[PDB]
Amino acid sequence: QSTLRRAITAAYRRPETECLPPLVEAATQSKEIRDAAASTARKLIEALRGKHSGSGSSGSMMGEQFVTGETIREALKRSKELEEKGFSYSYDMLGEAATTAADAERYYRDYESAIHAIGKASAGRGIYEGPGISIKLSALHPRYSRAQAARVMGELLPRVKALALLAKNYDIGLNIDAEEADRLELSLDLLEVLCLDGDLSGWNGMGFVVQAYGKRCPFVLDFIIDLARRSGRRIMVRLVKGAYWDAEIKRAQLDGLADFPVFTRKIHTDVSYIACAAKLLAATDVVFPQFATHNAQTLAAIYHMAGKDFHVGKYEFQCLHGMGEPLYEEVVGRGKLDRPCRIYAPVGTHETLLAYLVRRLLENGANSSFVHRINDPKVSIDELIADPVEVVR
Amino acid sequence: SRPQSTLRRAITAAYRRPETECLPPLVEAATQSKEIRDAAASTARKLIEALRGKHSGSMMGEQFVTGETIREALKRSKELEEKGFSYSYDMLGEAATTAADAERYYRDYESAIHAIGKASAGRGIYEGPGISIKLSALHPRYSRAQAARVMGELLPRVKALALLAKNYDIGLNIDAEEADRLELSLDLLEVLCLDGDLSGWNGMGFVVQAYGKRCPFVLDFIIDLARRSGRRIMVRLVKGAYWDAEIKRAQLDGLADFPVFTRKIHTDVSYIACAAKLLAATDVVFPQFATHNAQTLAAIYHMAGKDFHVGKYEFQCLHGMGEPLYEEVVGRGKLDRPCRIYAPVGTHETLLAYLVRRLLENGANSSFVHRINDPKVSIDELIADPVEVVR
Ligand SMILES: Cc1cc2nc3c(=O)[nH]c(=O)nc-3n(C[C@H](O)[C@H](O)[C@H](O)COP(=O)(O)OP(=O)(O)OC[C@H]3O[C@@H](n4cnc5c(N)ncnc54)[C@H](O)[C@@H]3O)c2cc1C
Ligand SMILES: Cc1cc2nc3c(=O)[nH]c(=O)nc-3n(C[C@H](O)[C@H](O)[C@H](O)COP(=O)(O)OP(=O)(O)OC[C@H]3O[C@@H](n4cnc5c(N)ncnc54)[C@H](O)[C@@H]3O)c2cc1C
Ligand SMILES: C=CCSCC(=O)O
Ligand SMILES: C=CCSCC(=O)O
Repeated sequence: QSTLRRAITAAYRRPETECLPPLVEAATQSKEIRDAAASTARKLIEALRGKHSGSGSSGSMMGEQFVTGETIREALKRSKELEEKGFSYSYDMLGEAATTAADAERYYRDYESAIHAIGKASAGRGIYEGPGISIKLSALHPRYSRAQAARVMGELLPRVKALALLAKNYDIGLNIDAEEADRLELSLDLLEVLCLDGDLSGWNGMGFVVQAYGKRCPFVLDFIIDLARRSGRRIMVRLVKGAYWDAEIKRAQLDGLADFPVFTRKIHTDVSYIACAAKLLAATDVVFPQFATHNAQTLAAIYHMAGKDFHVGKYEFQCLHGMGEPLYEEVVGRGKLDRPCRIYAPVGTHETLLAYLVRRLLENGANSSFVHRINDPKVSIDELIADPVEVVR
Repeated sequence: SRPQSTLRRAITAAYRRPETECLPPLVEAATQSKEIRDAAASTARKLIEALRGKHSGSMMGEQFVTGETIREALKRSKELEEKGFSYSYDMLGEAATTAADAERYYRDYESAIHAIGKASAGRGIYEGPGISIKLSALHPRYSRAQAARVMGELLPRVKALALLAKNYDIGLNIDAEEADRLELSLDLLEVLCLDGDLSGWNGMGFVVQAYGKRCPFVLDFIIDLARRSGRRIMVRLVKGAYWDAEIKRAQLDGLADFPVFTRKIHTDVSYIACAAKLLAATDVVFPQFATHNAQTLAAIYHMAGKDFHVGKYEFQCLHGMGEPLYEEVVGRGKLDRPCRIYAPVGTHETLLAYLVRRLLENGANSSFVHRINDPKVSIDELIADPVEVVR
């Protein structure tokens, strides 16, 4: 318990109207930055609309567009082409929400075998230039959402620590994906224990996702930035909007709550994301920000907010396999923006793919999504480059 | 005793009966003769080889919607109607969260019935188009409010819609939704079938989900209701669209035994057993066999025997999924059996929930429509009778 932890708990269901003013202020950019971001965003979107990206490119319900390979060996082999273009990878062994001990055990073995393969393929490239892995805590505990948080974390900790130690041995990144809002606190407690565990000293590969659609986002970030500074671990922080919005709304509508744990207007999430990006960019000494987005306006805003100084390891962008390549082909490389992007790369069979595909459908099919609007003949470029702070009303 | 005590008790007793206890009667009821199984395998093999042959061997789901408005969807239906297909239109929208949303869905259904009835032009309930409705669209708290309150506000609304459908002589089908609303929807069906204001019209329809343990006992109740009401009830037999959600709900409810089967081939056996029940009651119900599975279709086609006329039974499929299969079914040179296309009408504001269920259907490794495109799955496996796996 701390003042920083108290701010997280206090924001859980803070009224949406009260959350917004501080985010609006922090997300407000100077005129020069806004003008430069508009120019960059226009250039990117014109390039995108000469392509055929977005929801129209999502492929068939077989989900072939979204999976990098069936096995880690297959996915690693297929990664060489984009790696020399300036992309990196974070591999996701598909599988989540284990319901039996056998399933949780299988997912653990999958993650463990992937770390060995990824770590050997990394070949000493380290946590920024080389590949990493992403895990879901719900894969590793058979009653992750339906058991007491204290006991869940206590059985989960040895498994996650063992995986982190393997990642340290090979010096690769290991990211904890963010899932449902009611599990933020548990996963954050796990992150704290790991960052204070002396067995993991000298390794900066521990990573953690924070969801900007959540009202707690800036306060989670303050806690993580402070944890990094005091632990000496340069935590990799993946800033995302969030993948479970429809489910969070449905659960909140059934819990009879007046105030949800997530925002309810998409523009509020966009303001939240930019405000939280400003917080992360002011903390690159102690954290490694990873800006996961397919929205060219969001990207261009962050690109200019970061300033002129850049080196590999300062920050990166990220995208999902099968969704982000058209945009980021206009970003990576010395002929573009010369900023790196890490591809989140699902690995598994068609069975383990289904739950992930449903979230990709809700993301690609929503009229509010950038990837849908980029292909919408009714949506102008002027609208696509609008600054969320200047639009909110 | 209470009216229909024996039939109603059998439904309640099956609700969460252990899966192993549900299956043996269904397996025996779904067992067909070797001669029928050989003929069905030949038919299924032909259907599958045609499926690929005419189709060279989309997640955003524009192919799942027939039109943005009922006028648009009706215009786009002429081509397939001329071939021998019929339609059931679905105004997209469900799970109304406010009384105003429910009123808006009601008005969409009312206007659609006028338009569909005009287009029907007296073709009747079998050859002409119909409508499908979801009760969750018509009550603002459908999954949550007590059945007494839901019934008292829902019944006048559904009765008014049924009266318009009667006035145009079109079909009106109540779609089946989550398992916890089966009982309410069935009580509503009974009151409507016994309502004299709807006399003379056989267009009332009702879905039963074969993935549910109550399915054969619900069918018993419906067939008996048809006999005592004098209505020939249209009965759409489906497997079911909410399986993933039912499993998650039952886990969250703490249940030791779920209201649905957990082995996919058990749902297939249930479907075939229930088809045998419906095919023996065509005097009092109109069976509508909704499936995209060529093996299920072939089994029912041969189970039904050589005697057929339009109005005896039909098949059904979803727009954007079933047309390739049923183009090998409708028509004198094919199987000479009719098919009604379930045709969603709406926009993105109402497409999400339906599209998610389509993705869970199309993307599941256990689904026929996925297995037909899976290089690991032989034609032998696609045509195999699942009843022989558990017999
Ligand atoms: C590499 C990568 C990793 C990711 N990891 C995770 C993870 O671990 N956990 C996680 O939850 N998400 C994660 N995501 C985010 C998620 O999968 C989506 O890709 C992301 O939210 C889409 O944002 P965008 O900026 O690309 O698009 P945009 O179109 O700009 O934003 C869409 C997002 O806005 C939000 N939204 C939509 N409607 C509303 C509304 N009415 N009110 C409020 N918010 C709304 C949702 O978050 C939606 O995804 C990750 C994304 C990437 C690219
Ligand atoms: C015209 C039409 C109308 C329909 N109306 C409705 C309706 O009102 N309500 C409704 O709920 N459904 C309805 N459905 C059914 C649903 O939408 C699917 O289309 C149907 O269940 C798929 O069955 P299939 O025989 O085509 O495919 P198959 O691949 O043979 O069967 C797949 C089905 O098996 C079941 N299943 C999958 N995995 C398991 C498992 N592990 N254990 C048990 N069962 C499993 C599910 O029902 C799944 O849909 C309708 C279908 C059609 C064609
Ligand atoms: C794509 C994001 C990574 S975590 C949530 C999901 O898997 O959708
Ligand atoms: C497609 C079937 C009719 S009812 C369940 C759904 O809408 O998916």
